[PDB]
Formats: sequence, structure tokens, C-alpha cells
Amino acid sequence: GSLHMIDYKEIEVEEVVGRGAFGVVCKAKWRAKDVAIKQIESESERKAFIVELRQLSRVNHPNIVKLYGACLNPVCLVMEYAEGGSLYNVLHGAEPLPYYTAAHAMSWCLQCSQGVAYLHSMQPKALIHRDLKPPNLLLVAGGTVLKICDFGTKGSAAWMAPEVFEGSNYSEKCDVFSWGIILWEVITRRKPFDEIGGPAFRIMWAVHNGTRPPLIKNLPKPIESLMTRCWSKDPSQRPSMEEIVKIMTHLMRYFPGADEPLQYPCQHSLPPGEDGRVEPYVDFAEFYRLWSVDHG
Ligand SMILES: Nc1ncc(-c2cnn([C@H]3CC[C@H](O)CC3)c2)c2c(Cl)c(-c3cccc4nnsc34)oc12
Repeated sequence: GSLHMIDYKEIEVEEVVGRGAFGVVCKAKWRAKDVAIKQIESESERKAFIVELRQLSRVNHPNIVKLYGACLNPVCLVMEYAEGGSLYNVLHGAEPLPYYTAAHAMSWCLQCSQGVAYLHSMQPKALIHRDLKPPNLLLVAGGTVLKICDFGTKGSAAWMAPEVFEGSNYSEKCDVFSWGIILWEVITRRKPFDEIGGPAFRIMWAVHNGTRPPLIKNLPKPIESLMTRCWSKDPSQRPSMEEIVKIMTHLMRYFPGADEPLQYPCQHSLPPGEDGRVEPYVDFAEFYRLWSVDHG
């Protein structure tokens, strides 16, 4: 593809607002627009930043961060300012948190799978994200549109597929695992493996021994079936991202209201405990009602 060259002097750097696998992301201004820039911290991570630039120049999809351009001296990527911040911050951040619906949960997950499916279909060689997690999922358009960033490629163990820890030959299917865990997280509004805690190796041992997030009380069987297939030990038993897109696209018939912006506050006491099954944050009553009308 191609990249728009940008003069660094034309960029005005405001406060630092995030930190990826490498570099540091900041809020900024450029040419009568709000923008997010991503500068290098050191010369050691220059080669990583160039490969990211070469990949981002090729990608073009509604659910991947728009890259306006780049600077070469100093090295930095100029991106769209995601108004809504990260998904992580919307789910778990500082109060007041926003109210969201099952429809938002499923729409977010559909949009993520749409973006990952585009990367997995890239020719000649597929782009694997390798680090899919809510801190890398940004929200725009009042919290209704989701976008993937920091792709290609620590603190990620909770979303990372077992075969990746093991140093084993891995594939596209590592992102399907991550997506599975993200679906649980948006439905429950819970940090996965928060109760295990400790350092990263403790979650890695857990997940390697078969541990997965608890099942969700009253979760529709079609959604429970997709979720649990996504986090199989064997990556060949997980569905492709193309299959996830189709299934999730079809399910959205029963989840209307995904285009409503997040505007209501939420007072939070998500009921912990009850070992084994957990309660969802979102409500499925409307799902079951609409399903029944179509089926019986
Ligand atoms: N393009 C982007 N636009 C906006 C943000 C971002 C996150 N929080 N916030 C603000 C939003 C307003 C709130 O009052 C205070 C937090 C903006 C962010 C953030 Cl954070 C990242 C980010 C995080 C991790 C890795 C990575 N790679 N490329 S961009 C990126 O990109 C952003």
C-alpha cells in the first residue's frame, strides 16, 4: 500500500494517554483535527515500528484504526483519536462507568471478529494479531463502533492461547481463543482470572492445566457453544474467524439496538462469589423473546 508523510512540526503533542507493546501513545492536534500519535521511546524499537508501519500501510477496514500518516524524523504513527477510549476502560475503568446492553456486547464482539477475519484473509501471508485484548480495542461513535489497534506485535496472559505460552508452533487460531475470552468478558463485565491473580506465570499454569472462565448462568446455548469451542486446548477444534463472523452476524437479528450510544451511568455492585457459575452483566430476556417469535 502507501503512507501519507507528515511533518512533525505540524503536530502539537498534548497529554500521554496509553502504552502498547512498544512505544507510547499520546493525544495530539494536526491540521484542524483531533488525533492520536505514537512516538518511539528508544532507538532499540525502531525496527518493530517500521514493520508495523509497513503492515498498517496495507490494511484498510472499518474495524481497524485509521492511520492518517507517519513521520520519519522522529519516527511516529498518526492515527484517529478514538473518542471513547479503550474497551478495557469502558468495561473496568474509573467510575462513572457507562451502562451497556447485550446488544452492545454482541456488536462489539462481531466488529472485532470482522477486523480479525480481514487480517486472517490477507494475501499473500495472513496477519495474526497475537495480542487481542480489550486494552487494544478502541471505541468510536458514542461507543457503538469498535476498532482494533496494536496488531502484528506482557500483561496479556489472561487472553493468550496455551500454545503461545508453550513456544509451540501456533497459528491464526490463537486470536480465536483471545476472542472467546473477550466474549466472556463483555457478557460478564469481569476481568478474566482476576481471582487467580499473582504474577503472569500463575495464570499460564492455570490455563495450561485446563482452567477457563466460569460458565455464565442463563447464557443462551448457541452463544455458550461458540464461546467454549473458541477456548479449546486443541487449536484445530476452534472455529475460524470467518465462521465466527457468519454466526455472530446471524445472531444479531436477536440483538437490536447496537447503534444506541453509551449515555447512561451505571452504579456498580456486580455480585461476586457463588463458585462455579457467574451471573452475566447483560440481560438475555429480549434475546429469548425474539428467538421464540422466529422459532416457537
Ligand atoms: N487512537 C487512540 N485514541 C484514543 C486513545 C485514548 C484512550 N483513552 N483516551 C482518553 C479518552 C478521554 C478520557 O476522558 C480519558 C482517556 C484516549 C487511545 C489509546 Cl489508549 C490507544 C492505544 C492503546 C494501546 C496500544 C495502541 N496502539 N496503537 S494506538 C493504542 O490508542 C488510542
